[PDB]
Amino acid sequence: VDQPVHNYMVKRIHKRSLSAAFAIASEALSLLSNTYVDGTEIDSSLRIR
Amino acid sequence: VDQPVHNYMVKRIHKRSLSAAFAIASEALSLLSNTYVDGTEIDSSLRIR
Repeated sequence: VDQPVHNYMVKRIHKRSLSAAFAIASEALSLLSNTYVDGTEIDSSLRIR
Repeated sequence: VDQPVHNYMVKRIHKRSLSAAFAIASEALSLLSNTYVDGTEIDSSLRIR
């Protein structure tokens, strides 16, 4: 003669990640920091680029 | 970690041309130039041709 059974199961999380890159050239930093700006319309176009 | 890429391409135009020829005979040219018209019907038909 049999008896009803119960089961108890436990699972756990597995962790992962995602990464992506993003580059900036030196001239871009120089134009952004305004360290070597001359205040003329020629470099405004470069900054906007 | 990968960083995105931009591509720049430049293509140049190539030149060709098309020609065709077209002649008129001396008889017809003289008729058309109205140099030797005699003011008679017999040459009006030839000029029209």
